[PDB]
Amino acid sequence: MWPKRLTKAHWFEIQHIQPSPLQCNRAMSGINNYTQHCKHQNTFLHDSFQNVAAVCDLLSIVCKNRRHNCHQSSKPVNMTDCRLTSGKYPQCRYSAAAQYKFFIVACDPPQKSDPPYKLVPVHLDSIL
Ligand SMILES: [Cl-]
Ligand SMILES: [Cl-]
Ligand SMILES: [Cl-]
Ligand SMILES: [K+]
Ligand code: NA
Ligand code: NA
Ligand code: NA
Repeated sequence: MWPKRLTKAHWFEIQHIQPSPLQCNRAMSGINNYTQHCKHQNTFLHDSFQNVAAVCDLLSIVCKNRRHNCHQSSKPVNMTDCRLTSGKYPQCRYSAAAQYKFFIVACDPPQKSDPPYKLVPVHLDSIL
């Protein structure tokens, strides 16, 4: 699901693009303010948007949802895994775990208001 007045690609950026790494409790409010609920888990990718978008041009592989719009990053990236440890919104508190892993993104053509790449990331399908 995504906030219905946004596109999937915009929500993907909100949730997962974080080249400037942040503390989980601070960063997670940007996500949770949209839903008024504490998300249980979220991965922040510490790479620039354009480096994530470039992954969309690599070999297409099957996603968990069995679409064929997934792509494996060419390199591992730094990430932060934020996991909910206590609270109901707005008092959401998280633990953080540092990771350095490959990721698999799903991409689709942009929808109205997205930047005019051929393909934009829409889901973080998995990490490796
Ligand atoms: Cl969309
Ligand atoms: Cl997303
Ligand atoms: Cl979907
Ligand atoms: K859309
Ligand atoms: Na969907
Ligand atoms: Na929604
Ligand atoms: Na999305």
